[PDB]
Amino acid sequence: CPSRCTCSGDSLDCGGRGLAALPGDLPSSTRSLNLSYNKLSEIDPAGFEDLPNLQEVYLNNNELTAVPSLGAASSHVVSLFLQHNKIRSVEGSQLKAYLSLEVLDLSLNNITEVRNTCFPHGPPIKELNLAGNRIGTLELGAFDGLSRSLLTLRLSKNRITQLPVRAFKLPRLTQLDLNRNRIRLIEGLTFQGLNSLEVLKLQRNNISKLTDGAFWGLSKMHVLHLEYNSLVEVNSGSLYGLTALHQLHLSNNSIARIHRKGWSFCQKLHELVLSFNNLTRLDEESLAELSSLSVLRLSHNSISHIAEGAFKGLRSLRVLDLDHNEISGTIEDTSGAFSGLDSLSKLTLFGNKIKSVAKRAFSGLEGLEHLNLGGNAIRSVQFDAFVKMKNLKELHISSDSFLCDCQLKWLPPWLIGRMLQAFVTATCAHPESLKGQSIFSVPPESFVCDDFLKA
Ligand SMILES: *[C@@H]1O[C@H](CO)[C@@H](O[C@H]2O[C@H](CO)[C@@H](O)[C@H](O)[C@H]2NC(C)=O)[C@H](O)[C@H]1NC(C)=O
Ligand SMILES: *[C@@H]1O[C@H](CO)[C@@H](O)[C@H](O)[C@H]1NC(C)=O
Ligand SMILES: *[C@@H]1O[C@H](CO)[C@@H](O)[C@H](O)[C@H]1NC(C)=O
Ligand SMILES: *[C@@H]1O[C@H](CO)[C@@H](O)[C@H](O)[C@H]1NC(C)=O
Ligand SMILES: *[C@@H]1O[C@H](CO)[C@@H](O)[C@H](O)[C@H]1NC(C)=O
Ligand SMILES: [Cl-]
Repeated sequence: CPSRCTCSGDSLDCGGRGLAALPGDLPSSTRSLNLSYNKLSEIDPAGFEDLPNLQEVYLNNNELTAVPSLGAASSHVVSLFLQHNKIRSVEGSQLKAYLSLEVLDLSLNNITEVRNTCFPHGPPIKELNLAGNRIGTLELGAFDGLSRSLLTLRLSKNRITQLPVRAFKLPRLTQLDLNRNRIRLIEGLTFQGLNSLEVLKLQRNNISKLTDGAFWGLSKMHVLHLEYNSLVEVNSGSLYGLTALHQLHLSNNSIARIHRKGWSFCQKLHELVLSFNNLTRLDEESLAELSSLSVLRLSHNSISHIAEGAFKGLRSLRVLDLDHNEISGTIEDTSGAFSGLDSLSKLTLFGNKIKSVAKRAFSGLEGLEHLNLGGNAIRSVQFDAFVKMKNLKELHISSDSFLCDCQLKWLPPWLIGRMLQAFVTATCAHPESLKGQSIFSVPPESFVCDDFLKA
């Protein structure tokens, strides 16, 4: 066993020793070899006999300028970790010898380009990680040599600008990671050739336009990440072919309206996240085709108008997030905004502009167990406003704007009797003989209006 290195079983730890050369002097039984955090500028391939057990090799955080040759031991290496070196190019002639290579980490290097010759037919790579380089050019078919084996491909934090039609022929890839690049636009059929794809990450690009058929071919995809882009809308045609889609993440875009037609193409959707956008209204049946949808997140928009039947068709919905919008009149005057939401369990309207609560506002919310009306300056609640919600077990209220007249008299004893007083902070604004006092502190007969007609 090496002088400065440490031997525990079949693992050999030479990491953080500060070596420029390789010790070796390498035990035949060595399976794991940690050479990371040294100052290696190169590797001498003659140092790697005899090592029939060599499977894992850690060469990250060194000064390597190319992918190295492990000599006689190359063809048995299963995982090769090369991240945080100074490698500028990947040489297919050097990867040819790695006939057992399954994991290859090339992240955080100085790679600017990938050509076809970089990844030839040879090494059966399952996971290729190229994240955090400066890749700004991909030849058409760059990874196609790895098609029979490649399952995961990470291209995060590069400088990729566009993708051609039918960019990849990688029919077994299950995850493609293209986030934090510079893609502005996805053309039609860009991702055809990715039959097995399950997860596509396209967030933190500059995507302004999804072409019709942008994602056609991705019929097995379950998750699509499009957060932090520049979409002002989601065109119906752009969703065509996403039949197996379960999660759509559109947060932190600029989406100002949603079209109904597009939801027909992903009916098996389960979670839709449209939070942090610029929506102002929700129109009738605009979501009707999403009948398997379970979770809908619409918080941090500017929604002020919710049409009657806006949520019709959503028979599967369980969680509705409408926090931090501009909602007011919906809960004050409108009836039927929530019809079709019989199955709904949780609904939150925290931090809106609601001043009063009407009985008719909650038409269609009978299954509700959780209601959040906190962060609203509510002045009054109509008598038995929550009568249809027999299953309501949690009710959040936080207002110091209450008018404590005869119209509010019913609320404290009803809340206490339903075990709903725990999450209610309710303070009286008027009358002035009751200001600042808790809704529960006020004596029952102190709640009075003007009865000018002596009855
Ligand atoms: C959308 O973007 C906003 C920022 O523009 C994200 O907000 C936050 O960032 C951290 C994550 O929770 C918090 O510590 C910050 O306080 C919070 N900032 C603001 C201004 O709210 C938000 O999480 C993003 N959401 C999604 C789904 O992408
Ligand atoms: C590898 O060596 C580095 C450098 O000291 C150390 O931080 C790390 O924990 C080691 N890991 C393994 C698996 O040996
Ligand atoms: C990164 O790669 C480029 C390619 O020419 C090179 O000029 C630059 O010096 C590299 N950076 C470092 C820190 O070596
Ligand atoms: C994204 O594209 C738009 C289109 O004009 C423009 O702001 C610029 O090219 C890009 N902006 C950023 C911040 O990358
Ligand atoms: C989107 O809404 C945010 C606040 O909700 C606002 O600051 C921003 O200017 C809006 N953008 C557009 C393009 O309307
Ligand atoms: Cl991210």
